[PDB]
Amino acid sequence: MASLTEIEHLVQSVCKSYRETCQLRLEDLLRQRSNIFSREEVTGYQRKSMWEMWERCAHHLTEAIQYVVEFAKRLSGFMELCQNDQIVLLKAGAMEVVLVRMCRAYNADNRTVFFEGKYGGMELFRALGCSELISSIFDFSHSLSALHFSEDEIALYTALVLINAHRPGLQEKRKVEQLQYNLELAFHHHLCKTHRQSILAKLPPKGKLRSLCSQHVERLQIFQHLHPIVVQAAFPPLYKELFSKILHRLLQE
Ligand SMILES: N#Cc1cc2c(cc1C(F)(C(F)(F)F)C(F)(F)F)CC[C@H]1N(C(=O)[C@H]3CC[C@H](C(=O)O)CC3)CC[C@@]21S(=O)(=O)c1ccc(F)cc1
Repeated sequence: MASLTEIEHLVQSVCKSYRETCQLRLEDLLRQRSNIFSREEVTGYQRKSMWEMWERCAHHLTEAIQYVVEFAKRLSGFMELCQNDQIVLLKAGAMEVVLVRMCRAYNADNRTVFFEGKYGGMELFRALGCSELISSIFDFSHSLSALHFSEDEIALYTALVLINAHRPGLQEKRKVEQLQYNLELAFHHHLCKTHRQSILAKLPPKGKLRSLCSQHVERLQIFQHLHPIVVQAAFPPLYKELFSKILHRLLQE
């Protein structure tokens, strides 16, 4: 099954689907690299209350997950799967996809990330009381930056992050296995064609993305225990559903 011309067609539709569902244009993120938060602005973020910062971050994460849901809906084969499998894949992989896409908003030259209009370092997020998780996320973005990914490479890699046939809870394992295999062929074909197969050994282990998501859920549980009414009243419904239905509505649309 699937010939060379069909593999190349898959590469291009995956790249198109990714281009259409990016929250931020890479050119826009690059043109803003000089717009950095001043010492006073950083101090203002640090002085914000823990709950205020958590709410802002969960709001920005919910917006980014919404673009990832749209990427999945445009991904060839995803809407053909059953609703249980579409939801199992989004619950386990949407945050992993946001974690990979985030490297585009990262600047390795000064170790800053784009956040609310400007670039700021790790210290911008000190009010979260997450410094170990923040460090891991900045290290993961730093390690993806060292690979110099093209946009097409991130498109093929993130499709594979999402279409993972090993996720527990899949009712039609074989249909997801088939789609994962076609996407693997498309990614390796594109790497072979562009002389970029050397990145294969340098891609992060799958346990690394799993560990970052687990840490996110653990720090959220700590925060929700101390501020349960804040989570209930001011956190986005889609965020609580994924990390603490909305997904069923987004997938029907
Ligand atoms: N709620 C949140 C939350 C939200 C986000 C991240 C982490 C968390 C946590 F939770 C954590 F770490 F636990 F996961 C944190 F840190 F707050 F605790 C990392 C990805 C980031 N992000 C992006 O950089 C986007 C991704 C999509 C991309 C595109 O589609 O083009 C544009 C850039 C989405 C939200 C955002 S953020 O900007 O609020 C931000 C927050 C902390 C940080 F260390 C760096 C950035």
